[PDB]
Amino acid sequence: FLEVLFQGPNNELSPVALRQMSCAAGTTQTACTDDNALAYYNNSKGGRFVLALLSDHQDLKWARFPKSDGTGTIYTELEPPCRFVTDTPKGPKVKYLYFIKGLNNLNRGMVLGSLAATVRLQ
Amino acid sequence: FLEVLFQGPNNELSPVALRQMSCAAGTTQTACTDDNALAYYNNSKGGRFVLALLSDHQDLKWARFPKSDGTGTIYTELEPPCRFVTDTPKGPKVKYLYFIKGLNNLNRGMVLGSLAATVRLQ
Repeated sequence: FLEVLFQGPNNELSPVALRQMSCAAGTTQTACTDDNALAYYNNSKGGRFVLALLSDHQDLKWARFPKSDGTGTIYTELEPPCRFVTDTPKGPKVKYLYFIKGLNNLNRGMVLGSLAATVRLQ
Repeated sequence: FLEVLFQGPNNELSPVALRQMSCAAGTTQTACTDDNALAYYNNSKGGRFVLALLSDHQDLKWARFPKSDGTGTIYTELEPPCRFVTDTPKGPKVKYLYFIKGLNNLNRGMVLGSLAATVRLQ
């Protein structure tokens, strides 16, 4: 379970869990059927603020998240993939890291430095 | 020893050690006498690219690094401090995190997410 420390003004930084849940990505909103990736997020003013998708496919383009109210669903658009490989039982794998479109430059960093040591485990 | 994964184009990300060395910070370039903080860096095109300073003082403002040639010295300017506290033998401490002035918004993030789990160890 990844983390990232959050800055509570007056310049006070404090460790905040980098959450993960499974989701149904695809090339099309429509092609979003079964779950194929993992979503990394934080709950922001508006509950649930996903940042990146970790997946075994590099084919993805959109992600599907049913609203945290049971109201409807939210379809977020993905950026191009980021390939890297980590040791996995049954063989090492190339996981693709998808940064949600428009993902902040700091947030962008935040994750990259947050799971950096995770990818390095051999 | 902290880390951060580095992106080698064609979108390939790869774990890269987030290095640390001690340094002599102070309020003045001049006041930079004995070592009082730890510097986090990466070797970039121009060897040695420090990003942040971890220190027990919140008084710092400048840092001193003798050139990686034995030529001279480089005085980098620090940004305002970032207080947080972590468990330490002999009592928990408030360490101050100083981001070098002009530190990129991604690099900014990179470190924050890189030592996030480090600060959370109780």
